[PDB]
Amino acid sequence: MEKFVLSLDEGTTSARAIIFDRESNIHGIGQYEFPQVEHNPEEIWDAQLRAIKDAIQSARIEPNQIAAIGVTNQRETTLNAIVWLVPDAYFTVDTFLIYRLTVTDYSNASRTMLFNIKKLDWLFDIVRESSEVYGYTKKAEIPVSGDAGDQQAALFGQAAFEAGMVKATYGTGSFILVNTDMVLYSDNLLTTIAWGLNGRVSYALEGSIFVTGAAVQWLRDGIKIIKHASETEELATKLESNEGVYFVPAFVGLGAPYWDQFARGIIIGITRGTGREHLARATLEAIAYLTRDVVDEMEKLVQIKELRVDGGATANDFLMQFQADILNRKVIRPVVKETTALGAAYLAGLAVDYWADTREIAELWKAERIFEPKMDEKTRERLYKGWKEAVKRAMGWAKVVDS
Amino acid sequence: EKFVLSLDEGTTSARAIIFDRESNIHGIGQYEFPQHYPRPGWVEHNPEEIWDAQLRAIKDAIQSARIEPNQIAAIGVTNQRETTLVWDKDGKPLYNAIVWQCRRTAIKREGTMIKEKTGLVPDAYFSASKLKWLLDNLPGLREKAEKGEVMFGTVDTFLIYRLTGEHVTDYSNASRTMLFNIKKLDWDDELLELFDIPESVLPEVRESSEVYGYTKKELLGAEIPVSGDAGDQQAALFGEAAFEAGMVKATYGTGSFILVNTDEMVLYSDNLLTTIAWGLNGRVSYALEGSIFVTGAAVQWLRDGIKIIKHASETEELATKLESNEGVYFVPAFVGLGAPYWDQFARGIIIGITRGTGREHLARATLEAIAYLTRDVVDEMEKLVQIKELRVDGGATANDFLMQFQADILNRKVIRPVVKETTALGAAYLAGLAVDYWADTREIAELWKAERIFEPKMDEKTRERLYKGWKEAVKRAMGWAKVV
Repeated sequence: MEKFVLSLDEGTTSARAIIFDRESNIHGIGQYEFPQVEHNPEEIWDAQLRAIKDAIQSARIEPNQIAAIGVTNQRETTLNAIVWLVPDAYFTVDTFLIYRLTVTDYSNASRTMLFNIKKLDWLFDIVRESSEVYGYTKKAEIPVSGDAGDQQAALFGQAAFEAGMVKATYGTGSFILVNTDMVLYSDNLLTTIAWGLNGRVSYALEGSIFVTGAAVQWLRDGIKIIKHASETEELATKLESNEGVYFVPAFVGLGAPYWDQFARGIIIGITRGTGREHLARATLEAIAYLTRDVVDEMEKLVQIKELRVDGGATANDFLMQFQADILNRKVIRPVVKETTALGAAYLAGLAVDYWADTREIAELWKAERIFEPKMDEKTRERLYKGWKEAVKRAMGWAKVVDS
Repeated sequence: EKFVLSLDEGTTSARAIIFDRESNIHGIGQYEFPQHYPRPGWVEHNPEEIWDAQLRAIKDAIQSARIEPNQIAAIGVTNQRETTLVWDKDGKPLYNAIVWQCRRTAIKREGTMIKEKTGLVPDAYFSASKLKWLLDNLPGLREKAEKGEVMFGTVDTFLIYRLTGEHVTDYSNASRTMLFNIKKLDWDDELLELFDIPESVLPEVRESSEVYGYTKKELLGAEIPVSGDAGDQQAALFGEAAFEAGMVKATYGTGSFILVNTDEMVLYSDNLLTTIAWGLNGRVSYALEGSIFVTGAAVQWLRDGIKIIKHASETEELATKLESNEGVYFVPAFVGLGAPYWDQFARGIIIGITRGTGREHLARATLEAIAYLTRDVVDEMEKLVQIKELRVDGGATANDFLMQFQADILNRKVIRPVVKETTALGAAYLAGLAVDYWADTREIAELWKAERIFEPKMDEKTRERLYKGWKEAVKRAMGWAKVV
């Protein structure tokens, strides 16, 4: 009898459910967003449930055809519920789901700031593996078997299984994680648990960026020089270089490694010939430059094999090709775009031997496109030098003015 | 009823205006003429189309004024400056004309002798090297010169010769040739050695207001006195009634020219040009002159580059939807910074951007940029002469937001004249005065009409804060062309 894996991606603004098969093909999708920092666990559970059978409905299956359930989630969010380690109020939803279904795992618990990253056990005055059968459901009798934080699930769904394999999620901002196998530490990066599978525990670095895609949104809705994000691709490829124009979208400051919450946005190199193409291209290059800022801070600790990417902006071929160029690393775009749910379904599937082991997953994993660096050493260092100067000239600008 | 006829021979167009004693415009003729760019970076005019443009601009002023030629009491003349012309002994251009923009010449350290003698920092801007080029590279020139069949003149000299037979220039145009000692009020013997200039081609230097000669009846229908002559920026300072020390004329256009009257004081700045304003009734008034390559062109870049406006005028209502610049600045250093920074490697920068930055922010930052860049020049002038007020001309002075912000950031009145063609108006005033069409400059000032007066409305704290942001953004624009 053909069986499938249900996967739940409980996100910040939207709750999703995806039914996968052994090939990582999707068979059914349900998706419902919910009103917004506080979430009402009712409307979240309610939307997360409507999604589930909407997924079972469109996949044309019996509930007893569901071999396992994986869950993944917006991390940190604490249970209305308060919405999302160096300290922050930044620092779960899976448990709220899993027990309305029956616990957290090392990855999700490592974002509590109440869990020891090195001791793997629990001042502030107030935990299983990512792949194991926590409980069962009760109506058909389906087992809950996967749980990880959404970023960590995505890293897993990207099959970034060995050290130095980096997952960059491109969105309004960016989340970049690298697998370190090695509990490593940086002042500029986070240290967290990738996952814990088969009695082992993998560690992950993580850098974040507030404004990446939001700079393209600004091109479209701030100064309205484009109507669609995808238009930046044909504008940037009109040019054979940025021709001196750089754009540092520091709308709310520089993050790591510069750390300056008073930087502001700068466009520099403007001459009478700078047009929409220069601004389009500079905005994409910037997205690639800020990503290099995170990945370089990772190359001081782990060696960086390659970049696996997800998020809507990975549809942009100029951005991906420039991304590889500036990294001198391969940029790998997966067939499956829902890497977060796919990673949770991988975790739950492995618990019931739906997949034999992770290297079968690795063997089965398909890239849609591989972007190979085409850019010499001198060009790469010049461009990134131009970018380093532009960043400098953006610094502390909100010291100067009374905004 | 009599009138004054004013010829404003601009670099791309040739105007002609008939004025009455109250400076009303009774007729106007304007005709562009072709720009000739042979080699790259080279600009050139055929003096015969200039002349034909002018000639028909003239008769299209008389047509529209519907006056007889004999009703023209006097003719004044003003012109794009520096642009160099050579003709034979009966008006025929033996070459073309080498425009003030032409980079042919494009010495300095061997140099400062030029500066004190002429007011001008050495540059291909000025007439000298263009005259040196004409003699050094035309078959027959130099040879036709040392046995004088050739007449040099700037554009006024050319038009004056063609109207009257006489071969003359005024102090202010002369002060732009770079061959003229502005303190001695004479062609400077040394300067003509440094450029192998044979004396025999030079015009006689005369005052800016004085009958130079009369016109042939066959040319215009009467024998009219030609009696005013200044360079065009000086003429517009006169046309603005800037008759007292410290009155400033800012011409807003693609770039800006700013001139302050320092009358009888000859003042010197590292950051400004020293030039002659005019010579009138035996008194020479002097000036300080700053200029800016890119001001209006930054608005054009909004329209043609990133295309966030359709017309320059839209920049006003976009800019006024905001009650401040909210930290957004735009330094439109497209081809570097000038005074007081002098960085040919600066490049344009927009800074302060956030998620909420809109078209309004960019439009306002561009208009402020024009005001700030203007304050940069004016503050260099204020070092050498106290600054009374700003009189403004050029198309962009129709931007009420720009004009008001300009008054606020300078803490000075900004005065917009009713007559927009201040360049032509001034050459009318100069010529009118030589025939007592007006009694004196006091009467002219009595009659002078302002369309609107912008009074400063910004306290000192705000002025210095907003200028301080401007200064901090200028810094972050410097040297960019060498990083890339």
